[PDB]
Amino acid sequence: DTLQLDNFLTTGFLDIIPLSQPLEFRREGLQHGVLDKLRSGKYPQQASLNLLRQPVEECRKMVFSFIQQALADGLRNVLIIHGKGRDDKSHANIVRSYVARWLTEFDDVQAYCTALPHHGGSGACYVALRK
Repeated sequence: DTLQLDNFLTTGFLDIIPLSQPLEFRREGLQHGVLDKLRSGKYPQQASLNLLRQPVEECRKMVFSFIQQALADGLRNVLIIHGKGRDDKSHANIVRSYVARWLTEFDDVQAYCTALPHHGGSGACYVALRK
């Protein structure tokens, strides 16, 4: 069910991430190789989610639906594109901050981190997904 009544992603009391802080998250108890999955992973177009100029509620529906889809298709890593902001309260950084929280709310998300520049750099993040 990518029915939105099942959308457990939360809003409110957003913990805004400063522009000087990258996106990084790693669950305890992962296998030795998981993090190289982030770096040396394959990110084709269908493994990526483009959130540029999407309102926050639309981002919440897309991320939920996209991660459900990616898991159903056996994707082990995905790219999320939120964009680069000019200040902490710009839309891109608000989106980035919500994406940071939402990814930790999925049981099957192992880790994430800021992308390399050839995958959008500080405007995107790599996400490791449990197979």
